[PDB]
Amino acid sequence: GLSDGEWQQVLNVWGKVEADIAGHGQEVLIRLFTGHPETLEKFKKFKHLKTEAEMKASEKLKKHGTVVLTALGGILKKKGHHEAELKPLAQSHATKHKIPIKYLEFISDAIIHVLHSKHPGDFGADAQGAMTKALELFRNDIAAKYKELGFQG
Repeated sequence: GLSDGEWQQVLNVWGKVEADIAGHGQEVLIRLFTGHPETLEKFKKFKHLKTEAEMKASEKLKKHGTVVLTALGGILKKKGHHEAELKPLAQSHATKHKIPIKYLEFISDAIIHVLHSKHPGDFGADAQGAMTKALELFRNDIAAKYKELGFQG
């Protein structure tokens, strides 16, 4: 799994995120939607937003960015023992939203991009590799539950 020093670097940069969760949530979703527009079709509340400018202006989008990063934060803080927190997210994303594992990779990359852009001093090479393995672990564990849930992500 991750070493203790790898989780520390994950939680250090997550502290930066938590100092402005709304701004981070908003930039992550914009990067996702602009880089991979097919992801935006999953969002009945948003899919009409056609441009970055419209997305920045969207209060609903910003609130959803908060929801998404808040959940991922709870998961990352559980380090290697996140089964409990992961369970309900796999559930809704396998039944209600149907989010393919590929879309979770896209948002993992969007998070790494935003973290590198906004916090380079807390997101150097080692920290970026640690967050990479942490998001891989998140995806692999979701994918395992998807299969139980009967969703081929």
